[PDB]
Amino acid sequence: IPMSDFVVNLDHGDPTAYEEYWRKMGDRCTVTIRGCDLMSYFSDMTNLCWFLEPELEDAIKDLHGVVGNAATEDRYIVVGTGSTQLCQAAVHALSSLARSQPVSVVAAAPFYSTYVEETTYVRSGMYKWEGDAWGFDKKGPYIELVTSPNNPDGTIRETVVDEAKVIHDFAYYWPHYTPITRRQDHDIMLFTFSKITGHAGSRIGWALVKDKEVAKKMVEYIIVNSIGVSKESQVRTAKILNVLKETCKSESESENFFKYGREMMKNRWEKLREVVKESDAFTLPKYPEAFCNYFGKSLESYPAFAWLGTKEETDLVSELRRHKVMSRAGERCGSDKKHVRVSMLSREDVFNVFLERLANMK
Amino acid sequence: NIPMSDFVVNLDHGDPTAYEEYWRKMGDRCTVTIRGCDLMSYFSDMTNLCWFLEPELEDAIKDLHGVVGNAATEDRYIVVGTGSTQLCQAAVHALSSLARSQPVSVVAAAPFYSTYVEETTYVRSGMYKWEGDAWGFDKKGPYIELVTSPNNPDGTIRETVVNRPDDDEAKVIHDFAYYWPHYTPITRRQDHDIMLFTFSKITGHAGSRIGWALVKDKEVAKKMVEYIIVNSIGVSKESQVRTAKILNVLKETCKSESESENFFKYGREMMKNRWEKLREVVKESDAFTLPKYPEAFCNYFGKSLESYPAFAWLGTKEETDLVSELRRHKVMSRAGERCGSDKKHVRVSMLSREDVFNVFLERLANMKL
Ligand SMILES: Cc1ncc(COP(=O)(O)O)c(CN)c1O
Ligand SMILES: Cc1ncc(COP(=O)(O)O)c(CN)c1O
Repeated sequence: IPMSDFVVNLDHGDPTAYEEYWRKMGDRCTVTIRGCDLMSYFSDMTNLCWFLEPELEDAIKDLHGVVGNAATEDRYIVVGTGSTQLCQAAVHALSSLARSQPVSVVAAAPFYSTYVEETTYVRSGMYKWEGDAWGFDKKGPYIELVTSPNNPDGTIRETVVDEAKVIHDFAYYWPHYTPITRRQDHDIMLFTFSKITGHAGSRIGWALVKDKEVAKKMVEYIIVNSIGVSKESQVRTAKILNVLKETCKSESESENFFKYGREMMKNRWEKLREVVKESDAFTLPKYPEAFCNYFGKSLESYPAFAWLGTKEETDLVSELRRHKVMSRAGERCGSDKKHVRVSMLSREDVFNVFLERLANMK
Repeated sequence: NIPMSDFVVNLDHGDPTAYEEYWRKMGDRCTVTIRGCDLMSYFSDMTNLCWFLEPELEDAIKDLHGVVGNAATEDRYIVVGTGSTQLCQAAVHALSSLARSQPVSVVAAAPFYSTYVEETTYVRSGMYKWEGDAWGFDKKGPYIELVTSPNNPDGTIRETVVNRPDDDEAKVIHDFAYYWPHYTPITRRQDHDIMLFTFSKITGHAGSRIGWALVKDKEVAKKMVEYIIVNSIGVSKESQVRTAKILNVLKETCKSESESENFFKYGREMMKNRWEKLREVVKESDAFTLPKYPEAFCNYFGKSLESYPAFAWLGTKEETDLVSELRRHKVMSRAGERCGSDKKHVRVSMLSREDVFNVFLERLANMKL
């Protein structure tokens, strides 16, 4: 079997890039759970989010503290089974408190394809996905989704359209990906564990929510949806997240996660960048340089996804399938046939194989 | 310093803390160890229809049913979900999806599991409508029937009740969350189209958030899976690995003839002890009723024996709101009106800690007196 017939799967952003890193960290990352632990449905009935584990709460807030990307004071924390359940909890919670329904849900194009799935699959009478925000005019209550750094195109975003409301999805707003220009302080701020460290099968995200009443409804949603979130997932995320925090007080460019992650993304993007340059069809986006409060230097953005473009009237997702490279169709993301989103967080060898095949075609 | 007369006894939720002592005394053999680089990927197994299902856990489920003998696992799919809670919704969603017209009606024989009302109501879906009590139901069209046996709240063994053909557009979901030897005799190896189980209610590990569905129709199975994908991109990996570990111990325990090692013996002995106690109180009390449960032959234990369900369905001949009366004694339970019954019953959980159970018995004897 040649590495011409091997399918390189860069459609999903399964973040496996980070595995060797975590392997190396050895015995301190380990989580030990005994037969009788984590048995109860409840964590703490004193918290608005009663199914959130204290060690995890502390870890989340400590971590936004050391990095300085989001405000965690005077606001409620809600955990979900990935940020996926969290964005839907928020949409359901904000829809519940709107004067009237359906509430229009929009996001600037190109947007995170999954959003169209999340807002469409249960055929709920509470909210209606209304496509691109730029092209959104419609009256009545709406919710805007703002992914920054964006998915697919990695751009830094702000809103674009008075009681209607907004959700900020800052899943990729970490120092290894983009500079920390500012400590965010918005009404609803969504984060995901999978994207910081690569632990995607842990299924953990969190929401920082200012409005007390929105936090309450997100919670109710989750309780009816899954009665909360895996305790052991939460205890594990805590340990890894704590280790990541101890890692920040290190000079080692192989211990310090954010200086490990960032170098890797730089190395990966500089490589992809050669390939694209010495090629006649392709186009990557241009990323402004910006000062980083965390790193204390002025540096470039290296997004988890490459928005791969074509200048010629090709149907770019299909061409890549033909060379055994799965990508995410641009049409899926409110773009056009000339664009693909390719994951930049795969393993070394897969990424290389991907570059190799990107060179070896017309 | 707070008198025990101020202690609230919460028998409303069914938090199964009864089983902690047992798992503690099992010690290290139960421990689960997970290293920094484990379980990182979204995917478990791209071969399986449910690609987010950990093989260690598929094996455990299949093994456990193999041994207990309560459900058929052959020639069908296994869909893991975050609790049985996510799985029933996935099922109603899947069967509705595959229906000739929507909304599909969703009914359940009363008394029924209250949380069903919220689960098929909270997102105001176009695909299905909650139609309440299945008894005498004949709204013409596609319908799903929920059959929970042993039932919640009343412990009853159940079969479908709306049994018009409505041909092939009559669908059924079986919730066998309490069909285990420590609660009820295993009279038949269940072989229905959709069978749900929850890890919570076997061993008490409720915060693990683990249930599974045994699904015959692939088209339904694939739809449950797609619902879970969008809903939550699968189920916590470490939850799955930890559920498999303890399930496996549970299984090892089954050959043990020690009354205190063997889960189902211990489990059963605990339930019995508690129902005997509660039954004494209701007997000597003046105003209380309790359901009668037939004796039946258990294929697992090989003996004819009683059910001791996880919930007590407490009633009153008297004309009072029983949920209110218990509320005045700092005993919380689940309103019978919430389960499609009347003010004269409430559901109380038999699965609390030993001390809490006892304070409730103490209080129960002191009632109306
Ligand atoms: C914009 C965006 N939102 C959310 C998700 C992550 O959701 P989860 O943590 O539920 O996997 C991703 C990919 N990890 C994403 O790119
Ligand atoms: C009938 C019934 N079904 C399902 C649930 C189990 O749900 P979960 O998977 O959320 O523990 C329960 C609570 N044990 C129940 O009583």
